[PDB]
Amino acid sequence: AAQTNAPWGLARISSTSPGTSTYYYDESAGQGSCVYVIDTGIEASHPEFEGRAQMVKTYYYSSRDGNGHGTHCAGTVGSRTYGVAKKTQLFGVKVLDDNGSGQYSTIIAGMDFVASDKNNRNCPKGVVASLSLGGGYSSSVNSAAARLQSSGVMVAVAAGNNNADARNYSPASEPSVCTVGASDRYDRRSSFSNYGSVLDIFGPGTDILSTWIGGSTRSISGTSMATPHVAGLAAYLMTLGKTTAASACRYIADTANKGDLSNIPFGTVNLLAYNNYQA
Repeated sequence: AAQTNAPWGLARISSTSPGTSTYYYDESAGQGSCVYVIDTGIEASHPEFEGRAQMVKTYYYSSRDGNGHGTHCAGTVGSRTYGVAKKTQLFGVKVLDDNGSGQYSTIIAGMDFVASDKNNRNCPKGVVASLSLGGGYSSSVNSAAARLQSSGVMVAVAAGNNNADARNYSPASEPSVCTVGASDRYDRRSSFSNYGSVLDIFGPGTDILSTWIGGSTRSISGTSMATPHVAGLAAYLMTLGKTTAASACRYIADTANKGDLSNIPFGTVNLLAYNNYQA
């Protein structure tokens, strides 16, 4: 399948080169997979989600996304126009308040929630979790991310936006999950992207168009935007049978575009997520 005039990041993940604008993908499109977006919530009524999104958990007085961030990330995973995996099921877990903040104990609870809750959902092709959030190093936050991964969920986490080594942030620094840095449309490391040995992969993260609250759309930047590209890619590849939740991060790194990015510090992988789809 081909989607013309796609957001640059979708085109980038199906291309060997920057500078194109059509997204190419197998029409299975992540059908039969599930992606949990652990964030500020999801505006599931947005037409772009087509009934495939739902809130399943909140830790606040409401499940509504009063911010937009979680809706944007969910849109990059799986919206019809802005998403990588256009037929995945999206599940919202609101661990962040409408200011975008949350206590680590709530974030931990949300991760353990997903590890259990997937047993209440139909995801025959597999389960992914997208965590576009983080803070300073916490062994308890890392352990929760490790448990979620161990339970059979492909965990993708943002590297962080400090232009610093991600070893000092969580859950970015957990080795067993998939830690995602950000790139721009000219194949430069995004100026704010964290780096370091703990990164597994880069995805598009500067000037990413996606869904927003109020039935709208907007372009924003962050490792938060790169992470759902990788989460959606994992769901798509799992539906194709190419990999599994336990192996998807390694598979994505194995099959990534290699050496294309500029300003990658020595010791950080030069790997850009790529679906290897041949139309």
